[PDB]
Amino acid sequence: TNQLQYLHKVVMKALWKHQFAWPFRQPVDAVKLGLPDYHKIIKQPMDMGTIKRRLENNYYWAASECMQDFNTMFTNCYIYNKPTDDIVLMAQTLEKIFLQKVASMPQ
Amino acid sequence: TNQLQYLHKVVMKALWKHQFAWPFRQPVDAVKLGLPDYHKIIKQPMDMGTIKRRLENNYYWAASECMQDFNTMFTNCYIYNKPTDDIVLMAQTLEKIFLQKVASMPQE
Ligand SMILES: CCS(=O)(=O)Nc1ccc(Oc2ccc(F)cc2F)c(-c2cn(C)c(=O)c3[nH]ccc23)c1
Ligand SMILES: CCS(=O)(=O)Nc1ccc(Oc2ccc(F)cc2F)c(-c2cn(C)c(=O)c3[nH]ccc23)c1
Repeated sequence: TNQLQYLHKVVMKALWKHQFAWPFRQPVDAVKLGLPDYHKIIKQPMDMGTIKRRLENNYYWAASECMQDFNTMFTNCYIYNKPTDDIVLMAQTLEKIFLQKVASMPQ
Repeated sequence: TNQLQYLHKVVMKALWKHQFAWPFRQPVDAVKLGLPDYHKIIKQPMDMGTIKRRLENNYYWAASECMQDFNTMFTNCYIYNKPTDDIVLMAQTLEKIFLQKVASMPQE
């Protein structure tokens, strides 16, 4: 539907290109980053890559579904990371833009 | 606006009465909770009590403004607390509702 298309073509597109998007565009690599607790704390990993793919394979049945995955991705980052780490700020920024654009979503 | 009238009447009506709302209805009280570092970590405390009041006094110029306060209240909670605290789960459960509701907000 129109909403999933807006989330694809408008919202995801804007976040994807953002100067802070690079760490979010594929799943967290726990080994490559030296985060061996990661999968013990974050039991539902999400990333914009997985979300984009799902938006391409028509995985979602409603907008809120897709919205939830955005939220888990952010929530996850805020839960695992220290408050002082830049990655947290990076998510706050992206998260704010997601909300901004969701207000302008159709229906 | 249409959008803000949706947040007050649909969104906040549903969140304010939820069995998990209670820790969120008024500002985090660092003294009462024995959290001396709370204000050192969270710089923009937010709560539904504040948001409801703002909805009631038409403080917000646009819908998205309100949404960011709801966001900050949640983000605050996730950043301050331990991953395993119940308070997180409670925030998580309100936030799902918030987001589900926000998907059905009009557009003007
Ligand atoms: C495709 C992602 S990747 O995994 O393949 N690469 C990758 C690269 C850098 C990353 O973060 C950094 C950011 C800014 C710096 F200055 C240094 C960093 F290391 C993260 C990262 C992501 N996320 C969600 C976190 O929560 C998190 N916590 C700790 C690291 C991370 C992931
Ligand atoms: C109404 C504001 S209040 O401050 O006056 N009362 C109050 C009472 C209980 C609370 O949490 C609990 C919930 C359920 C339990 F079983 C035990 C708890 F402690 C919190 C609370 C809120 N928030 C946002 C937090 O981030 C947080 N972190 C640590 C506590 C909290 C605030």
